[PDB]
Amino acid sequence: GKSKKWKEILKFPHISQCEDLRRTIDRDYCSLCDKQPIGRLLFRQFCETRPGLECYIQFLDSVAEYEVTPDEKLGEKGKEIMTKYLTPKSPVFIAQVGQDLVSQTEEKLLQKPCKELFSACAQSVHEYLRGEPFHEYLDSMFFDRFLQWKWLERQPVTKNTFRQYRVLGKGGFGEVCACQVRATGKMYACKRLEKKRIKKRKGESMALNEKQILEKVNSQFVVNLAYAYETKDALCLVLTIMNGGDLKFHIYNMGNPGFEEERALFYAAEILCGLEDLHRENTVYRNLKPENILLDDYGHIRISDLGLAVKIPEGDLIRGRVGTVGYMAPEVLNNQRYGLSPDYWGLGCLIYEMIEGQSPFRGRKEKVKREEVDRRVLETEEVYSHKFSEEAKSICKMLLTKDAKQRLGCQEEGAAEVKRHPFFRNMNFKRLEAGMLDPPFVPDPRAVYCNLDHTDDDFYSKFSTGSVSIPWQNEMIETECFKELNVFGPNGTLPPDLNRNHP
Ligand SMILES: Cc1[nH]c(/C=C2\C(=O)N=C3CC=C(C(=O)N[C@H](C)c4ccc(F)cc4)C=C32)c(C)c1NC(=O)c1ccco1
Repeated sequence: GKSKKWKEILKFPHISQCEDLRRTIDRDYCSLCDKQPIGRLLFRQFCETRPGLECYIQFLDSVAEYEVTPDEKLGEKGKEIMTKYLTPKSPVFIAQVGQDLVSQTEEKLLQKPCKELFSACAQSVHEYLRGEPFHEYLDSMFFDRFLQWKWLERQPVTKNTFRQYRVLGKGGFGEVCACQVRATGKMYACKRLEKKRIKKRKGESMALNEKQILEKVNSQFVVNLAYAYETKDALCLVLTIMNGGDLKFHIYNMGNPGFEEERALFYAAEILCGLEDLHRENTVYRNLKPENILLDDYGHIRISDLGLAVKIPEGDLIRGRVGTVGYMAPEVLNNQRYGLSPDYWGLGCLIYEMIEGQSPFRGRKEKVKREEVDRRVLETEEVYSHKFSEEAKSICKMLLTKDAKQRLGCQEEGAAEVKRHPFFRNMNFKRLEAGMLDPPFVPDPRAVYCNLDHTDDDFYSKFSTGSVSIPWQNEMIETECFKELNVFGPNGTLPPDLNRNHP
């Protein structure tokens, strides 16, 4: 449901308007041709016009397909890629991989199919495209078209950019609504934070820290920030909409209470990936409880409520007795210097609670004081039942290690150590990261699973930074605004908006 004149709102500016962008955007290959979705598509499209570059894009696609193929179907897919791209007789043969590398992948196959068989090749292909082909693209009409898309991306964002609907959720500093971009029709979840409630409460550094954390991370398993704008009365955060309910509701109201181990395996895998993406920015979550794990329309989960998250300086630790009773690691309850370890304790709490249907230190039918819940977390060893496989008991016992030094995933290796745990032995993380594994529960679409100071003006400028690059470009592609607007001249000629002669 796009606006009536959405083609006028996203109307491409004349290429002459982007000269300032041309001389400020860093010409980074990985950023302009891979990370940024629209730049990626435009660079691919530029390679579509060259017969030599074409075969290199098709191969990377075929390797991406190879990485997610089942194990019993690797050798089949591997031989296909070989006899189509890496055969010197082929029509779409890759010539920029040395003859002493095509030979190696032929041996690798003879040995045994490995899911990274073409990793060496793919890297050589990128080693070639980052050179000449990339610098030719920079002087092509497709990079000028990219500058036009960046220009639109940079445009200011106000309340009139969105269409507010219904108040779906509440909390602290404000409420959570559901908004829609008028020009594209994509649904989001506004997080209206009332300004008066932030000044009176002197928590401006907490709201800015949450926005910066939300924008810096992009993950399929954490709520993403798309826009940050100020409105006269509140400071809004536009986040991923999640309409499938939260994990607490599904554990207890839809559960046994609890899930089958296999079903909990799926959610734990996605949660673990969410934590790994957060930890890549050395950011600790500290708020892992079932009601913060939300489900989307398809049944996948994202981590939500990053208001308790903080960015840990590399090589440093932090203090903070924060979180929810029952979901605080011992090092947090003791108010010690900790790192990312609280999140792996939380992950243990979640896996246990999903399988067993209750918290590892508080029975569902038990009524105990906050103090006794902490004593158990610090002294009592949790007990397991026949709902847990030996592998499930293991990973939970290791993640619930009282000593953060011996806790799983809390070594220099990080989330990788948790992904090898026998509990995930039947989990293909590559296919999960690529969205190829069907969720165990698909929500029904029609479901309802539920003052004039200047220092304030300086705090609003650092917050209301506008649209977020990657989410915005993804919004354009998903809504098919990119497909419809990204048109050129007939027979590969310059369109008017890209011709500097007549503006
Ligand atoms: C559209 C919609 N959006 C949300 C909330 C979210 C969403 O999507 N994505 C995030 C990210 C992050 C948060 C978050 O910070 N939460 C904490 C506590 C918080 C903090 C401060 C506040 F002022 C308020 C809340 C919330 C959300 C919900 C729950 C729904 N509707 C349903 O799920 C639903 C449909 C039918 C039956 O139920």
